[PDB]
Amino acid sequence: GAPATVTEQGEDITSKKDRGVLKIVKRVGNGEETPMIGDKVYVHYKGKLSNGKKFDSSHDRNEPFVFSLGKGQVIKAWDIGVATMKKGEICHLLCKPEYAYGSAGSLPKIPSNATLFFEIELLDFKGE
Repeated sequence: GAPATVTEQGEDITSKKDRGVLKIVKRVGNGEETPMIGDKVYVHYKGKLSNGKKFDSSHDRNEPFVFSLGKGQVIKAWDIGVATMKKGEICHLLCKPEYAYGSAGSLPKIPSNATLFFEIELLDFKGE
């Protein structure tokens, strides 16, 4: 399935090149510009655990997730991954725990030491 495919066929987008965040571009977005640090970014997403459970989805909530890029308001994999996206892009990210919730996990949804899969669509980005 898609998690296996990005595990086996994804590109390492980390600065350390430690394969902690792998990416596949599923739909090419618009132009060449990616957001900048501090931009308000709007995304749709779904997240799955490595046991197949869907732990989160903005689509199911009927509202996007909104955060300021590069500020640690989301897991490290999202700060790094969304920073690579163009407006309108859809990507898959495969995130080792060191770029996600680590040994702590995040109750009730996410166990300790969890590798996570996301599908993310960058809807918009704007400076404030």
